[PDB]
Amino acid sequence: AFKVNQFRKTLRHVKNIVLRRKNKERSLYDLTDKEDNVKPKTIVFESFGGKNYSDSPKYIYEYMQKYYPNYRYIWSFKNPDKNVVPGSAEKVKRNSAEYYQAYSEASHWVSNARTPLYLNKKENQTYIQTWHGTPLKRLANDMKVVRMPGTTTPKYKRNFNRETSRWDYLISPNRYSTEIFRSAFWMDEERILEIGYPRNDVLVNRANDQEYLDEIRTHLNLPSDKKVIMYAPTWRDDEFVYLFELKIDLDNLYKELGDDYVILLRMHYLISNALDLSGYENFAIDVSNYNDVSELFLISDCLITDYSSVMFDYGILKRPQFFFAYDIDKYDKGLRGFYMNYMEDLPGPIYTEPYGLAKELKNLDKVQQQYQEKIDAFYDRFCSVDNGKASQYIGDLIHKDIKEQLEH
Amino acid sequence: AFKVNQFRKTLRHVKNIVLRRKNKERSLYDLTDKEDNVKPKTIVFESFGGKNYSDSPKYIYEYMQKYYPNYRYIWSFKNPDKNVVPGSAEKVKRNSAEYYQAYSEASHWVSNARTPLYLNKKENQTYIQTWHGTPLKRLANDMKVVRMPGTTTPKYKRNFNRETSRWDYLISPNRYSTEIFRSAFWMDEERILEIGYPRNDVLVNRANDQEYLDEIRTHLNLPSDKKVIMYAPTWRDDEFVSKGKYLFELKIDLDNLYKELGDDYVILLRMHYLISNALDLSGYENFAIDVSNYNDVSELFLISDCLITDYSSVMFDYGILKRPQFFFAYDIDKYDKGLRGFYMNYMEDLPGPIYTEPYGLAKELKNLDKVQQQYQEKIDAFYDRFCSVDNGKASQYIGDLIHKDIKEQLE
Amino acid sequence: AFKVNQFRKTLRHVKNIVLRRKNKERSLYDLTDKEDNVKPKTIVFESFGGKNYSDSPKYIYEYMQKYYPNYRYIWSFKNPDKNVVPGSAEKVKRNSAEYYQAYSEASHWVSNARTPLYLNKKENQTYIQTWHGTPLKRLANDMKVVRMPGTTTPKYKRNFNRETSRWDYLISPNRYSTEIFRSAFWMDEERILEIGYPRNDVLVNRANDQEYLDEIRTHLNLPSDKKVIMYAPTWRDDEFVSKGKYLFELKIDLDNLYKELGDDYVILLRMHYLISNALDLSGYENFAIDVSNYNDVSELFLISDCLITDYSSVMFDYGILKRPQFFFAYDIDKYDKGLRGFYMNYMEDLPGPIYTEPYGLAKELKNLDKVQQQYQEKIDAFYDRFCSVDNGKASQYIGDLIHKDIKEQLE
Amino acid sequence: AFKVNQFRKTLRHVKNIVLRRKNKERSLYDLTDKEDNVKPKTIVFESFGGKNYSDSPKYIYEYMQKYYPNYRYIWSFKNPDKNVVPGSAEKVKRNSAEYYQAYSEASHWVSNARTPLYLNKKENQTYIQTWHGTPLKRLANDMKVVRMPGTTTPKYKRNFNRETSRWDYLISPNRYSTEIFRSAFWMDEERILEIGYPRNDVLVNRANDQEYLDEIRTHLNLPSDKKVIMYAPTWRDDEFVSKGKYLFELKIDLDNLYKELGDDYVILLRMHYLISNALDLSGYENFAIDVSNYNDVSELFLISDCLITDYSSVMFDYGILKRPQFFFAYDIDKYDKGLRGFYMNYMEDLPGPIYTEPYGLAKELKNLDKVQQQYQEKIDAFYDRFCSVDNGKASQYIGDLIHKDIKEQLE
Ligand SMILES: [Cl-]
Ligand SMILES: [Cl-]
Ligand SMILES: [Cl-]
Ligand SMILES: [Cl-]
Ligand SMILES: [Cl-]
Ligand SMILES: [Cl-]
Ligand SMILES: [Cl-]
Ligand SMILES: [Cl-]
Ligand SMILES: [Cl-]
Ligand SMILES: [Cl-]
Ligand SMILES: [Cl-]
Ligand SMILES: [Cl-]
Ligand SMILES: [Cl-]
Ligand SMILES: [Cl-]
Ligand SMILES: [Cl-]
Ligand SMILES: [Cl-]
Ligand SMILES: [Cl-]
Ligand SMILES: [Cl-]
Ligand SMILES: [Cl-]
Ligand SMILES: [Cl-]
Ligand SMILES: [Cl-]
Ligand SMILES: [Cl-]
Ligand SMILES: [Cl-]
Ligand SMILES: [Cl-]
Ligand SMILES: [Cl-]
Ligand SMILES: [Cl-]
Repeated sequence: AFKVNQFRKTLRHVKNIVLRRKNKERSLYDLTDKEDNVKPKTIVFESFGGKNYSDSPKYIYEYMQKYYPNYRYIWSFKNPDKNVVPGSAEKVKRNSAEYYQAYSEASHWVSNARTPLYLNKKENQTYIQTWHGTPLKRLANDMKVVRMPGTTTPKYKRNFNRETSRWDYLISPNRYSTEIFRSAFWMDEERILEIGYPRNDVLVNRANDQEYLDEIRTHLNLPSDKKVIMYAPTWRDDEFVYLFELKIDLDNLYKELGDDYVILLRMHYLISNALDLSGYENFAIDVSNYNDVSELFLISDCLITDYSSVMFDYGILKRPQFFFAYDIDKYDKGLRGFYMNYMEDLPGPIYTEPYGLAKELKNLDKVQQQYQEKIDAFYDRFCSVDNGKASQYIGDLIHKDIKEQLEH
Repeated sequence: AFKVNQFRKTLRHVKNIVLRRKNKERSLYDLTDKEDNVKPKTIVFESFGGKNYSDSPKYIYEYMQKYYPNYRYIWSFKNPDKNVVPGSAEKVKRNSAEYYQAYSEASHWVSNARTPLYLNKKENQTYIQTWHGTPLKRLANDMKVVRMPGTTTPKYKRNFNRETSRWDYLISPNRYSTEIFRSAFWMDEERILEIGYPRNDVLVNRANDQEYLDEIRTHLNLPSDKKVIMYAPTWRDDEFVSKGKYLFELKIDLDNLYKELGDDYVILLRMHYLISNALDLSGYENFAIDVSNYNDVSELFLISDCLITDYSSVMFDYGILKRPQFFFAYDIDKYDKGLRGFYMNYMEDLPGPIYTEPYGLAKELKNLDKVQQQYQEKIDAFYDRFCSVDNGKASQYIGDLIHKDIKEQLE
Repeated sequence: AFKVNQFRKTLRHVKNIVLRRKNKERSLYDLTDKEDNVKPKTIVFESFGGKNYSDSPKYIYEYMQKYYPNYRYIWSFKNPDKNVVPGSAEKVKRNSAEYYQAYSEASHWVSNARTPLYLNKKENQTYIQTWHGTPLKRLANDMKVVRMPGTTTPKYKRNFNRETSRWDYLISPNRYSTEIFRSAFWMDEERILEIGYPRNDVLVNRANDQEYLDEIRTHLNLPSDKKVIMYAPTWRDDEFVSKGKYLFELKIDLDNLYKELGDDYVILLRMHYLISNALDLSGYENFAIDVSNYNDVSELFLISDCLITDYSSVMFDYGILKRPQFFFAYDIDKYDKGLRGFYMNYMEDLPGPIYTEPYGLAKELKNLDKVQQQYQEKIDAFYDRFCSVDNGKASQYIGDLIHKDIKEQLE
Repeated sequence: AFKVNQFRKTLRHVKNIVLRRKNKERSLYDLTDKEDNVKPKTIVFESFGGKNYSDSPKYIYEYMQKYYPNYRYIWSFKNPDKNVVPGSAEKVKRNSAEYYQAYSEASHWVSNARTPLYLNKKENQTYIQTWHGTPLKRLANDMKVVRMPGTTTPKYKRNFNRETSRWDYLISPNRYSTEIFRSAFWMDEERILEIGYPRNDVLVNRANDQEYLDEIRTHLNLPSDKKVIMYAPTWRDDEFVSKGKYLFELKIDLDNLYKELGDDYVILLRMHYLISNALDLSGYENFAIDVSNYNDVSELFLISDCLITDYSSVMFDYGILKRPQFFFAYDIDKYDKGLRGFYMNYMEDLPGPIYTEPYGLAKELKNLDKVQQQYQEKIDAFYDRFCSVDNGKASQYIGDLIHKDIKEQLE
């Protein structure tokens, strides 16, 4: 009856304690984690590996505060002090003793991204994976190569699969996605919940509430008379080398669109602190660090992107979208590296140059009519499922889970 | 579920290993010892905590070598390279990696003294305890005080009890000892084997093997025409003085003995090791022979014409030969006056005279025939009580038990 | 790069953390206890190992509260929520994180009994020992035997020796105590402050404060016209029986006392706590009051017209008042015939008569003044020998000593 | 008192011991490996990771046997029982106690391929790397990508680089390989020994020893009146199918070759091991001889009138003989088209023609003498650029270097 796994965790924990390693917190938790540590009314939330108080976990958590305020709520953050969380939740810092206590104790884990494999998901706890968008580029199991530092394509997939098996529930936005998850994530369909993303709830429920639209606008200090264009290009390793002004030509957009529009730039953080918008105030508004992207969609009159899954979220609003695929050349030529037919059925025009994009923008209603058919077809395939009830569904499922647990 | 006893062991072993402690061998052993390390045909032996190749475990071993070569024999010593073992047995050194293996693998343990409590006797293993004498002085449970340093009487007894509980079998010499052992050792009688001491088999089987008697006599350069007195006093603490550089001459007075008996007798001094290498026998050569470091005490009984002792369990072993015995209790005052710190009534029923002074003793030794005649009935009765059990078949009974035990296992 | 002493502490703490041992608070403390933790203006107090807010630590503290309000005062108790401390002090529970902090952080330890060896008295810190009374019974080095379960006299003295070696200051009531301490506690005279007990201050400064005497008196609900006997016998194992449910009545004879003195006197019974809550005093209301739980014993002396005791260090305290004492040694024969297990000559030089029967004692009490006269000579001798030192200034001496120590550190 | 790295090893060894891992041999070695263990006259040989007794290390060893019979020579093998070693050397099995002793003790390591990074090449030891051939395919540093399971292109390169930094000496066959090694292996020219390969010594010294050419031939049961063609295609992943049971007959068309070359030739097939056990040479007996398992590839060369190959560094060894070579690249079009995945221009500067179909190859073979003359100019250029550096004295150079090293070390 020699417990060989126990013996390994002890050696490791002793090594950590003695060498003064920071992982001592982790090895202790690993030694001592029992099924018995779990309390049914403790729930943990984490989004994007602990960077933010945001999207789907945020809305799940906000719904649960309104209707079930007596459970113990915990949020996990890389830096708790820099994140404001409303309500009763306590914040824990990643990799701190309280972090491990929290995950050891919680009966439910809620998140939208992968959680670390050194955390143990007991048969005793329920891991709810919201994920973070309808896939466009291939991922997980569906990938061909991944020359990603430190890891082989197989060892990376081995690991991804290890994580997904721990997923008890996995939220889905659309049939297309479920079909994809089933393959890509190794998921059994039983475990999939095609209920839409909680983070898209506002896109259905609050799209007309003007007092709310007007709050979002003045918090960003937007001009009262101008329409809002949002630009959210994906990150490209290519363009890293003071950055060369955006490809989309701000100078030109200003001359072309300044009298009618303000444009919201949503860049990667690294592009955001290189961007110098002197000369563009009241026209070009850095919005990279804004906490809630769903609120940005709500106040946005059209959306420019290239190859991001945000197009599917935003498409719920049936507003116009443009695709500035300036580098579409480089991206594989006849790119089947995407799950869907990009050159054909997206809700808007593909421009490879920004100058004709600008003119087109000059009159939105023409575009809205011209791609109405294409917009609707897109709404019907990818958005024909968001009720606006998604936070309620998870929220209620968790409640009902933890009642059965407070009984036998 | 968390296995806490293992975790404690693991921590202990890590500590010893990092700190360069000698007991790392012990903690590795303790950590990994499983009921599965045990091989039925492996048998360990030690006597007197590994001082000797000797006593009852010696004779159990030499029996099994003759009729049971097939098995794996191990002997444990403090210093293996200083001990000669006949036959096939391997010899491990105490506290060494091989010592713990041996004790981990063995299905039988055979010894005559207490084995350490840090060794684990598994439900899997049979611990056979021969012990080492019919008791005279009250031991273990029956003691009243043990002002032994660092330890209290309760804790010393607690430890002794932990030990005897591990004894699967316990050898007994006579009904007297069985009663005593049942009490002092906390023994179940089911577990006591009244068979005699394997180490006293030769006192039954060989008293008259003249050629065997003579090997012994010549090994000790004993002069041919002389009778043989053995003197074996227990150790007295009162007597230790001066770093033990020089001891006052023995109270039995060798000088007087040489004058009185020097022509007819030779005298073998069996002393404690401290007295022995302090003894100066200059001027008593071929009369007084130090025999303290002699391997086999039984062999010395066989060639002895009488025994002189005071308070030792040896009187009980020698009693088998029915020869004369003298009790030189010079210090009997000191010993409590009318002391019942002795299981038997020392004052009434020993097989011989109590002499508090050595000169009367010497005169008596002049005529040995007269002493035999004089105390024959006291000798005969002492034989009937404490020595009427040895068939000289004890070594045999134990060996056959071991062999029968391991046959069952081999299925 | 890793020291062995830390590695040992480190392993122990892992053990306690994972095993959920309650000593986890202690292994953590043993780990992080650095000389740098010491805040010069922090002081800890504890009397009788934290049973109480009382005795000499209490008075050292009350004096410092008045004259040095701005230090961090900490009191340690077994059960802090059942203790009432006046002033600015915060209180900690034994063996809690705060307990260990306080002791790590303090520049000064103040107490009247041995404090645990797992606490670390660093070079940095000053440990002031007040002890708790002039010895009558032999203690520490001076005891001959200590048959106290689980330990040995040598290991008990070793440990006691360890504790006193950490006492930077030791208070002394008299030269007799000093001379005894220099031997019994392995102390240098250089470390003894012969200044008297802080707890005794009130006996010197307040015996004539009638308002104070009135508080104490009306607090106990004592009759107004009646004088006051106090009775405080030492504990005796010989008398504990029946799980302690019902005791045999006091050998002093309350009935007789009640008949003989019940109109002139009231008697305060100060008994061991086990005896106190077994005594049924029904029938003696307003005559014999149980006073065994009273917080403060010096106050009980102040209002007492005489003391009745037997073998107790209290006689040396009460003696400051130069009042009649009596000594009801009813078992005085049991106590060793000519027992020199006392430092003083009990049979002779004590302040009052020895009575073995209660009844002569009763008659004697009838007229206190006559007793004060007969023994005025002896009371004076006793006051000269044991009580002459008390300035009423003891708490001042300690409080100012501490104050002078922390002014230096403040650089 | 305890250093950090020793702790890490210590704990790793605990894990191996308790958990009965085979790697315990290794963890012990890591703990006990001291710069002191080294014995100046102990020298250790391994070739191709221990699969063989063979190429350069063999010849370095055979030379030092003849001339320095009095050193401790050790050879390392995966399975020592299956390898015959001439002379005095003792054998060791990889990952055994003896194996780790050998590398710890040796003042010199001789090898022809990467040795494991868990072995400690001390500042005390000299690690001579001969490697195993002039490159054609890019290696190490110069590889662009390597999607080879279990490792990443950067991790692969770090590990490789870690290993070559351990090389004190590295043998080069030619300047060409030197300009290459310098980059691919991160070498300092100071450490490269351009002497030629010892395995190629016989290519110079014995190309005429008929008694010797004959022994090889009569070992292989080769016909008397027939010339020898050798074929040595590199392994190709593509061609392995169906569990590797039945292969598709060689692309070279053996039936054709028989018809064409039979009455004058015999063809030595040197394939991958996996192909050798798949080839059914039934009915080609005495024409096509499987030579895949033959221990010495240079003996194979010495007796060959020409060599058919495709992409292999053996063309550079054969080149020393200035004999005709053919390049049967039936899949040259698969290989990158115009691939510079090669360090030389294949299409241009090799010593024979490139054929893509085997039928012209065969016709050409029919008249060796026309080919030798028609291509002499190319064969001589090849020999100059790649083969003009072997004096036949490489083995003696490396032997004499080791010797010089260990005369000094002897002090
Ligand atoms: Cl709960
Ligand atoms: Cl923080
Ligand atoms: Cl975004
Ligand atoms: Cl463990
Ligand atoms: Cl076996
Ligand atoms: Cl030895
Ligand atoms: Cl031997
Ligand atoms: Cl003598
Ligand atoms: Cl003996
Ligand atoms: Cl270090
Ligand atoms: Cl140290
Ligand atoms: Cl502890
Ligand atoms: Cl301070
Ligand atoms: Cl102050
Ligand atoms: Cl409390
Ligand atoms: Cl105390
Ligand atoms: Cl201390
Ligand atoms: Cl006292
Ligand atoms: Cl103690
Ligand atoms: Cl005095
Ligand atoms: Cl009473
Ligand atoms: Cl290892
Ligand atoms: Cl050497
Ligand atoms: Cl082998
Ligand atoms: Cl190395
Ligand atoms: Cl070249």
